[PDB]
Amino acid sequence: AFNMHNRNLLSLMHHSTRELRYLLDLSRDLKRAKYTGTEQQHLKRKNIALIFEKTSTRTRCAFEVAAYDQGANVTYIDPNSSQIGHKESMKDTARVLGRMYDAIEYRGFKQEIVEELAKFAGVPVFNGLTDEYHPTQMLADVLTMREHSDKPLHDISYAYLGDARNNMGNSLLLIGAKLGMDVRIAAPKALWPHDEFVAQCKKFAEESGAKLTLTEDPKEAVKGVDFVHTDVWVSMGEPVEAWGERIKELLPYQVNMEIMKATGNPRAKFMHCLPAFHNSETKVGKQIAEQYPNLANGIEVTEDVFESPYNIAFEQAENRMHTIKAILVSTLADI
Amino acid sequence: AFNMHNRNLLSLMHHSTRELRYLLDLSRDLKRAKYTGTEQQHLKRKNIALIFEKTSTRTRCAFEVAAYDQGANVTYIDPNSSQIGHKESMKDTARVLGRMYDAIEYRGFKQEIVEELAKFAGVPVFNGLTDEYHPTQMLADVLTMREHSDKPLHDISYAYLGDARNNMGNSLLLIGAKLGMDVRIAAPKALWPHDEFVAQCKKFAEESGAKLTLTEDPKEAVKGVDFVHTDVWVSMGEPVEAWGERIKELLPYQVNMEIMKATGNPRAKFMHCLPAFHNSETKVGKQIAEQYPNLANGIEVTEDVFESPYNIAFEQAENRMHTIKAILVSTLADI
Amino acid sequence: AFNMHNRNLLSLMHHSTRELRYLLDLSRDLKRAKYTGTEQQHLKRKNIALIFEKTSTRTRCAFEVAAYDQGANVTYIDPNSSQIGHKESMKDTARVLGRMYDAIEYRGFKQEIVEELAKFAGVPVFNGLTDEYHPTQMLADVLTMREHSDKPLHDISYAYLGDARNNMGNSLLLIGAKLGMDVRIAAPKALWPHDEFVAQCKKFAEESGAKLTLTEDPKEAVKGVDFVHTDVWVSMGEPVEAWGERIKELLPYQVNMEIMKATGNPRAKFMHCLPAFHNSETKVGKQIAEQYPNLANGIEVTEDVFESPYNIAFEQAENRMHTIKAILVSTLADI
Amino acid sequence: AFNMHNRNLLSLMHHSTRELRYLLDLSRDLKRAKYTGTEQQHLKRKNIALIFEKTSTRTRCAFEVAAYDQGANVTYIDPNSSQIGHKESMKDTARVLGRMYDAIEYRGFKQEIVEELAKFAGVPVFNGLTDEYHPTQMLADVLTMREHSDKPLHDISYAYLGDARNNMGNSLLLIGAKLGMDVRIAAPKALWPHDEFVAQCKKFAEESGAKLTLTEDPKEAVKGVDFVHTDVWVSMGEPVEAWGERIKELLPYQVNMEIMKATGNPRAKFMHCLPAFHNSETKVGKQIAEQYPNLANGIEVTEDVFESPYNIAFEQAENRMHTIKAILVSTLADI
Amino acid sequence: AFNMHNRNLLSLMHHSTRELRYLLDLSRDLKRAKYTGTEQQHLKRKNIALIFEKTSTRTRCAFEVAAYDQGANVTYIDPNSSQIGHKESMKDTARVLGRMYDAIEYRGFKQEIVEELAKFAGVPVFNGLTDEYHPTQMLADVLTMREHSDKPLHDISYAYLGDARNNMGNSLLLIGAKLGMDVRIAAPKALWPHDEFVAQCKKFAEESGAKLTLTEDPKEAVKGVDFVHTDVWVSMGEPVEAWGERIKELLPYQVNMEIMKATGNPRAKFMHCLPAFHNSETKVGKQIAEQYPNLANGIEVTEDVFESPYNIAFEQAENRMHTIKAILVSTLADI
Amino acid sequence: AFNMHNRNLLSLMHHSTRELRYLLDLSRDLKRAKYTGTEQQHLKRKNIALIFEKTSTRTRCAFEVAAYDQGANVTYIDPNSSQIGHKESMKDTARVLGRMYDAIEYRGFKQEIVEELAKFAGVPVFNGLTDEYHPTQMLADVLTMREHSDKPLHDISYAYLGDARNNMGNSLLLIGAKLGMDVRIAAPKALWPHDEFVAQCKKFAEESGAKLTLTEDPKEAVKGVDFVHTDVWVSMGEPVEAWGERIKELLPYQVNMEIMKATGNPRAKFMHCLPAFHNSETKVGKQIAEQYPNLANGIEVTEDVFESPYNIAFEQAENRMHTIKAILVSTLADI
Repeated sequence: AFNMHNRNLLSLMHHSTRELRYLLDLSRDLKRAKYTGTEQQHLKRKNIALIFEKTSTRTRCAFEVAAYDQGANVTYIDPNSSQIGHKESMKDTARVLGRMYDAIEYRGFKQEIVEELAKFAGVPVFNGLTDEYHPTQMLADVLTMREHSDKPLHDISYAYLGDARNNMGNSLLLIGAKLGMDVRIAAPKALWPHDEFVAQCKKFAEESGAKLTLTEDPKEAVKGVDFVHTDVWVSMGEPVEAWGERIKELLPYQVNMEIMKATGNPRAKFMHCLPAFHNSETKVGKQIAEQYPNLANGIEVTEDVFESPYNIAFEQAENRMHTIKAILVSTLADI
Repeated sequence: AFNMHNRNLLSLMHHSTRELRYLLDLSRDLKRAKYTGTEQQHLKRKNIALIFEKTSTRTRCAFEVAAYDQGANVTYIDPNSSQIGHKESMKDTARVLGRMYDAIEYRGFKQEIVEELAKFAGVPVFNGLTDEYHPTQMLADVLTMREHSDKPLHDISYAYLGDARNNMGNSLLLIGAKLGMDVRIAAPKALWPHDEFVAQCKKFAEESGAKLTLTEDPKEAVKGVDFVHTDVWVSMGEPVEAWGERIKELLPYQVNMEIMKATGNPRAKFMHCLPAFHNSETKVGKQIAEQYPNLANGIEVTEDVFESPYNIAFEQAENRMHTIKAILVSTLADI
Repeated sequence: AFNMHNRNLLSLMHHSTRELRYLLDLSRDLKRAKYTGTEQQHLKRKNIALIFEKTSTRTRCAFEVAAYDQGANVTYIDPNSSQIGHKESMKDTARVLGRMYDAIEYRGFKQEIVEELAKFAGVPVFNGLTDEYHPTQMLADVLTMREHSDKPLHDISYAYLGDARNNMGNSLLLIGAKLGMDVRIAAPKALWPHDEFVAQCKKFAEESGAKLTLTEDPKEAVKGVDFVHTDVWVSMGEPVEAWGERIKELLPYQVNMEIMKATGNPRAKFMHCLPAFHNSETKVGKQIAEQYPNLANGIEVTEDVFESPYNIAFEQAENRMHTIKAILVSTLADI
Repeated sequence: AFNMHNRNLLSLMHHSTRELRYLLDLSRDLKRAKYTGTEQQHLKRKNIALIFEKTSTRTRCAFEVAAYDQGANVTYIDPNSSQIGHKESMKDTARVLGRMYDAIEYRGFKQEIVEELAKFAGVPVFNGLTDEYHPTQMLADVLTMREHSDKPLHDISYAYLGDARNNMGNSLLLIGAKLGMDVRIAAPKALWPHDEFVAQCKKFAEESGAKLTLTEDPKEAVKGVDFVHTDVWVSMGEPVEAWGERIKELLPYQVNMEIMKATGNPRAKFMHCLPAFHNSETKVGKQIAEQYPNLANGIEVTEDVFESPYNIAFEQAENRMHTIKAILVSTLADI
Repeated sequence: AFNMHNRNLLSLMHHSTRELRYLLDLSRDLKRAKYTGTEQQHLKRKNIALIFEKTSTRTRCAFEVAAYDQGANVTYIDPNSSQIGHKESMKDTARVLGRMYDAIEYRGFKQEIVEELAKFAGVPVFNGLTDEYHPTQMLADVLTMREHSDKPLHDISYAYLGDARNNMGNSLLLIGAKLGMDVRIAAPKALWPHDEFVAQCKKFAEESGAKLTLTEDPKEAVKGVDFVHTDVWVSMGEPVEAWGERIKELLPYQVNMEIMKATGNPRAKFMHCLPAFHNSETKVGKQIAEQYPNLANGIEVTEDVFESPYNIAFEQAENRMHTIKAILVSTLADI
Repeated sequence: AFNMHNRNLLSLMHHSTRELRYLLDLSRDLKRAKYTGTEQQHLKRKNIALIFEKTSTRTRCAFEVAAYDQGANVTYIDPNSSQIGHKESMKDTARVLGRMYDAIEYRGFKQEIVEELAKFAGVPVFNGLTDEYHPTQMLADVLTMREHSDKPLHDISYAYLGDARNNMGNSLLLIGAKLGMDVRIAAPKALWPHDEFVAQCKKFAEESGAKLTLTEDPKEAVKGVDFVHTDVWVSMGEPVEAWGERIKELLPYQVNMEIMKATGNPRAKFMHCLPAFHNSETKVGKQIAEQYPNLANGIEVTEDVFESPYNIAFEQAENRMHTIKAILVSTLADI
């Protein structure tokens, strides 16, 4: 049968349009099967190592729940118990772990670490996140858009506002390009994906019928679009006191009711991969609100938009589990 | 059938006498069923998130073992991977988690956090501990007392000595009041539960036939009682050097052989929810013994009492698992 | 049937030659059964607590995978959630845990802690590692040697080079002595096992037909041997700057191609219990290489030997799981 | 969990009060589970050797039925096929049998034989009866008393009349002493248990709160008691013609309606471990009736008492099976 | 449904024609089901006591195999371990056994013992044989005849030659009478069944349409008959030396080729319930042959007839198992 | 597949070398499968009759346990309930039993009885022992030797000392001859196997490459041998008083430390099929010790040798079960 057995998931760069559609279909069906009670376990007796170099509760929980639903077991290796590179090489770690587990998930920093893991483990390897890509999130995003739209994938338009020179901007552009979707990126020119990377997406877009539009004008990027996406651009690393400029620079790209209106579509929906800074209800948010009283009603998205029917972020977050299950099942199942 | 399906466990304040007795009965029966080998799994394929804002090995292990016995799976979210309030609101966390898990356990600080979790999760929520209440422990305590007594619940008398202006004093009084038990609290007047809270327990006591006695005299509180309860009152937060006054103040309420004798009952038993500071065998205990040579044989309870047939603290600790299982089963099972 | 039901694994000191051979046989058979697909689960519904006072991913993963394969569940208690001795005695912890779990694994420092755990738990207790012994590793080592050799156990010769005044030197000598194997230890006289301990191994050797050779000459210790073992001797506790002397002292015992050649056997294999410092590919290794440019190609073993057919360290690491399974099965199974 | 896995049952002398209560609880629950249809088999695939040096249909049938209910198999070795000591030592027999069976039951004469069996078998060993003790019967007796009484164990009083210098007198005193029960023995001073043995029971009684009363006056021993126990004292070994003196001597201790009345309790019940000589309906009984016309209506108990609501001997006999099952399950089950 | 649940099998005297036919039908069907592989076990978890006061391998094996096929367990109580009446009454034994087992089989001497067993056991009781009746054998005989004949039961004729004043003569007459069969008994007038018994069979025969013919002339009794039955008449109790008269007296009733011919039917078959004395191949037979050289070729039946196609004794013996199974199933099964 | 379905086991005389090796392999594998927990039952619903003309607890228990492990049932027919030949021929018994059971085991005296059983039963027949052969023991012996040796079967040397003109001497020689093993028999010339029998073994030896050495010199027979076998030669039939000559005659063939040393192999092991007379600990042994004070430390083997690492008699005894299972499985299983 058409299958993707023993396949890794490192970036989506080497996954064809037919492969991605298969995974989207499988996600949809596995989702319906759980809610319907028709799900069958095909990962019984599979043991999966989840290595997290940096804590990520949403990705972790998504992997745990998916694995458990399918009858597999997981060993969660936290940031403290994990320091690949410090005392032992990833080549060595991969060789030991590949001999005890059936598949390995890795969530870290350098993409080449995940690729080294994949080179030496001997078992399927999944990238839970790196600086360059976030493959699981993209499949979750498209599925959400797909089930919250009446048009086929190639008829969907979407815009991502904010800092795009990262694994989210890089990824949102790539999956739209592989699926022939109309994708727009509104960001300051300095915060755009690397030209070398856009150039590879233009390559995929020409093979799939997609249109990639990069621009610095948000209202232009959001016109007649079906979904508005964004993400936290504020730097949690830099002290709240040193954010003044980045806020000044990224604030016009903020998703508020006005941008939601500017789409000119009453059906448009909002998406954020979470956590989102949509208020002061947080402790960090209360500080931000201080140094910048203006950001008291949200930073990248406002409470108005966030706590409204526009927001489908939670369905989107749920779809992260159904999607990874499709990855585990297509890769490891006896089907 | 009479049931408590889809019910939360946040404080026991909104649980009737019939509901608590049902849970006590179910705990007893599930306990006998495990030892007898007649236990059947009714939580197969249930996934439960255990959020611990503060490490609590006994509560954690009790939840893990109960869930596993019943065929469910658990995702343990530790204090490091958990900071509800810092970077993301509990309203947001609850909405995401409620979409991946079948029930959520929360162990933290502010009771309103657990209540917010419960308002927004969409799935049953259990309180593993807060500053105001410790519901799971109370059911475990009454069951232990119940199986280590010949009288029915309403015939049992018990006294708790020590600091009562906390989740233990608050809770021990509340469950005795809902079950028509004779409950006595011996503590300095300043360390008594809030009057507003005692007033609500007086309300429940008048409906159940209970007698709540608060007093500063320990020998009086322990007369003709069936069980003597206590707990660590010494402040682990404050440096051992600054404990002199609290020790001076709380020392007369210490459970020793004399208090055990003063009950005038050869059948009376001792209870402590653990860990207990009954000697110097610990590292902290060795320090305490230094600044206060007198506390070298125990602080809230003495080694004499602790390492004697009086002590049923370990059965009590075991009953914490059988009890939470009754909570999981009554709330989530297919029965 | 001949069995070791309800038996602890604390040091191997009280395990006879027949018992160790049974375990080696069971490991071999359980290994073949997993690869063949004939494995049956006999730990279904068993709950096991894994206490790790110090992080040990390889031992942890070995226990997790073994337990899961056999149908049991595990509760991993990390170094943060575990401080036996600080706030609560091991006697108390053991009493509570022994009432919720079916067996307890402990990995810590003082051997007497594990022995106290075993005295009071009431359920089987396994030592995952202490300063004095590492029982699980030894069974894994002999099995590996056994399956990578054509001679029976008593015909196998092996040498361990490096610091021997520790749980590895202590253990490698003990298991060779209980099995009538030809064991050699090449180390500076100061880094030899205690005489009192060697004396007890001489006792076992005289009962099994073994030959224990301690010496300071590595080429002599490695002559005509089947396996060369070693381990990290460099002190991770002491700053890299203060290692000059220990390196000076232990460097001649380093396993390189020359020592591999000096065995005079083209069949000889290399063993290391990992992690190994065989290059600069690590961050610590890059620092070491700086202060000591000479150790840029490996410290206790060189990259030449490590990345060659001589190296069977990864099979050895895999055998750590099959072995612990034999421990869990012989101790807890319904067989 | 609290357990007694791999434990032998040789005399009850080394079983604590908590252990005996656990077994009483388990017996009660396993009994209810069989009648309720909730029993689950946990001895599937267990093979048990039943060695009977002397025919004992009631003990044999109790063991067979218990084992079968639980899914195990049994090999009954009769008195003819069994002569441990004649042609082969028990040390040798135990070593062979311990290698084929999962547990061994022994019913013979010298207690040290059972203890030798236990020393060398390598599998759990149960004592079905010796000259010194009858452990299975005692658990059966207390359970019966417990379920036919409204008071807790420590509130129960019982008297055994007849020859007490045997495994019944020895045993009835021991189990009452370990459970803090009020036990009375009415017998001629010469037929009392050894002082050395009473002294050890006084030791246990002082730890449990029991009162042991030995006396030669039956009406005194039976005052306000809950259960009257007795047993055949007549010597089946000695010809009926030579019984005149023993009958003369033991006749005043006979349980008749008068003794039943003398208890001063209308709730008191009668117990006998069977077979009982309560009439002439037997062939031996018809002979006895001849030489001693007076014993035509019963010897140790009379037909009046035996065929009346006082008699609970048959429930008592049934409880012998539920009890041994608790022994098999606690010792060998996968629970 | 039409059923015979909880029914005893003591003599067949209180079993109607419809009940016996049901059992014959069930036997036939259970037999076909075993050979066809369609048999289902409906006695799973049933425990059956087989009491044999006198060794009877064929009846014992028939009961064991039937029970085992159906999933039940059996406890075989041999003649040594069984002496109902000696030391303990059957009323007492029945009361104890009825509490441990689900049904009891009894094979002894006095019919009233089996009836006493049945009065007091509380569970179904089966008569494996007494002096008066042999119910299981009769059902086995008719079934055999039925499957080795083309006519319906009421069209079958059969003759039994030999000593008829016993459980075989008594039984062969009774089952023919309850089923409206043509039954003939050829025996010396002194060896006929009691008149009181024949009179009761005449009663049944008049209700079923049967013809009972008693006579002293064998050739007359065997004319036009379908089956010739016989049995050992020689007294194993009396020494071979004292048999001269009984042999003289019973010899003309011997089944030889002449009697087989005298039936005037080439289809007629021979039946014997075994063991049969058809030669000298035995040790007893070799002695008989000595004192009486004439009986060297068979006593009640000759080797000619026995080792010929006439003989269906072995099918008959097999049918003893299928028949008892019908008894166990109709009485105890969940159908 | 290569199989031995429906095959009897009467002597091993008609079993080829390939067949015996298959059985040795199957025994080894079934043994590993039981200890590993991978055993599957393939005799479910099989009923096996075990006829024992002479009590043999070790063979009986071996058959019972094997059958039970595999899911079959057994009917044990004891020496009292069995007298084939007395009242009924084996031809008749075999015909009846072959119709109720799936296989029959026979343990008696005359080999021709077992062969008659096999001729007429119609189901597989196994010889548990006769005067001429003991097939099950031989397979058990070779397996034991095989697993306690490093050489292949044809490289193994063994010597049997004692009376060889019996089923042990006959059998030990035959299996060595069929497997090309170096077998030596040290015995007085009068106690050697019949020449006619040795001649047939010489025939098999020439086809397998074996060397059969008969001799009267024990030290010569034991030189460079791997296993020393022996057996009780003392006549239990003849009164201890009449043994003087046989002891005088057979004493030099006794296995003591000297003979163990005389093998010139530190690896050599001792074997005895049990029971062994290695001391006075028995009642018979205490008598022997009297008439012959010299035999107070063992007769055919001494306590020194018996209670030492030389002795593997108990493993040997265990292997009797794994071996018969291979016989039952190869003969009756659905594989």
